[PDB]
Amino acid sequence: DLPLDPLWEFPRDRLVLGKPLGEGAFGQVVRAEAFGMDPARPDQASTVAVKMLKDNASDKDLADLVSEMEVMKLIGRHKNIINLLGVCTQEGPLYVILECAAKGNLREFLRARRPPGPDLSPDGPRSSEGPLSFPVLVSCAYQVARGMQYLESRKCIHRDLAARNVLVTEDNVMKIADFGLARGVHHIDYYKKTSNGRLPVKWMAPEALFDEVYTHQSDVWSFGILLWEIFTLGGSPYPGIPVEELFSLLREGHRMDRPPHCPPELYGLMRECWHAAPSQRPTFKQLVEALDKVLLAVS
Ligand SMILES: *C(=O)c1nc(NC(=O)Nc2cc(O[C@H](C)c3c(Cl)cncc3Cl)c(C#N)cn2)c(OCCN2CCOCC2)cc1CN1CCN(C)CC1=O
Repeated sequence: DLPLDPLWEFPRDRLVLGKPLGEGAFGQVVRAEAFGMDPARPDQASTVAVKMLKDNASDKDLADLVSEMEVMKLIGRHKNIINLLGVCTQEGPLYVILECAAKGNLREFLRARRPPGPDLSPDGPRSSEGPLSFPVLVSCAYQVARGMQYLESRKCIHRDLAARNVLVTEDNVMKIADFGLARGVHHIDYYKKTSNGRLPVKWMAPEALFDEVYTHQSDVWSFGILLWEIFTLGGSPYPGIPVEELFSLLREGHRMDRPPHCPPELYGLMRECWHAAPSQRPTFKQLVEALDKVLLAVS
């Protein structure tokens, strides 16, 4: 096999694999029960997410998974990222064991929590009150900014930051996922639509799309798209615009409109994140500060 790294190796027989969660370009993720993830409580159960190779896996798929494992080892721990818990490399298939986020991704979290429509009959004293409030939406944005600030401090560029790549825990903690990934940036099919209808090109900064240049400031552009997703309660960006039209609109400097029920403070931050010049966009540290000021004011 690969060499044994005792810092991270976890006995595979302490895992009970459960129902799949999803599949990526290289790898599939399944939920699992782990026993004794904390060695001081060797019989204690926890729920984890296990990434492994697909059945049709190539050598490149394996190298990609090994690279992701090594990034996750070096990233260190932060509240607002999916953290590595362990690996299984010996005497069996390669597993990368990560935190599981029980509420799924932020896009599905928001879409399932949109406020009741005008067609519902009032029933009780809170018929108009949906699950989502403005301070909680701001906190979601602030937590993503804090996770990105951490990743940036560890020299990690995400390259596809989007609400679907932010996961939500049982306690509504945002955790950035899939930050350590080979994404085939020199062979992106810009017209590709996912099985859920997503066009990932809509999150790419112009220097990434047109020039294949990625920096932390290209992640800031994507964060602005993510902010728009938050304040549309999981809307899809550039509504109605196919990829061919997107290319021409971006060349003309088009930006998304201010969404309904979005204060100008938040649309202002979106527009700063989409400034054409990467040096004219805020840094993640500045976004953390700006969002914290709003969060404190409204809390
Ligand atoms: C464990 O806490 C857990 N997790 C989920 N959902 C989930 O997405 N967990 C998750 C996924 C994940 O990466 C995958 C590939 C992914 C997916 Cl599936 C979607 N978008 C992006 C990504 Cl990147 C990682 C990593 N790294 C970590 N965690 C879960 O589900 C619930 C189903 N439901 C959720 C809301 O949206 C629709 C689906 C359930 C659980 C553990 N739980 C909790 C509740 N019990 C009752 C059942 C259960 O299994």
